[PDB]
Amino acid sequence: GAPATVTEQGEDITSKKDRGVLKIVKRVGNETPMIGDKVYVHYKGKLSNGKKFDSSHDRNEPFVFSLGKGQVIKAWDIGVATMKKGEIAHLLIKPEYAYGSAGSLPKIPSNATLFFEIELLDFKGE
Ligand SMILES: COc1cc2cc(OC)c1OCC[C@@H](O)[C@@H](O)CCOC(=O)[C@@H]1CCCCN1C(=O)[C@H]2C1CCCCC1
Repeated sequence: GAPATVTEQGEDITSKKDRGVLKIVKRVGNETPMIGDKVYVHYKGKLSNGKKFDSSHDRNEPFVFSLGKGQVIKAWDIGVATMKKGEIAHLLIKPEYAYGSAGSLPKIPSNATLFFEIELLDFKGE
């Protein structure tokens, strides 16, 4: 499974090196975005328990947020900042970099591990 591939070989991109955010490049792109930059991605995500999914392709469009401004979970602010234009990466994320012990009830259970596929389409400035 894609999660498994991440857990065994994936790159630890956390500062603390605690394996809370792991990354596999699936496609190499072609500069990575700065804090405050406007980011454009396609993503799919899911809970480790296999009980919930979500995809940008549902909106049939890109997901957009401002990098590093805590508008998304910490894993994204860290993860997307490591990506180049064109890149597709998988991220496997422990709760400490997502919704923690409190979770986001009932959407995200307590202590949930998450997985995302992210394609970095572009990124503009403030
Ligand atoms: C916890 O709430 C959601 C989580 C997710 C998707 C949602 O809606 C499509 C959610 O409810 C709407 C709130 C959104 O504005 C945003 O605040 C969520 C922040 O989400 C994130 O930071 C991350 C990264 C960006 C994509 C969304 N993602 C999520 O955690 C999804 C989860 C992913 C696991 C499957 C369930 C939804």
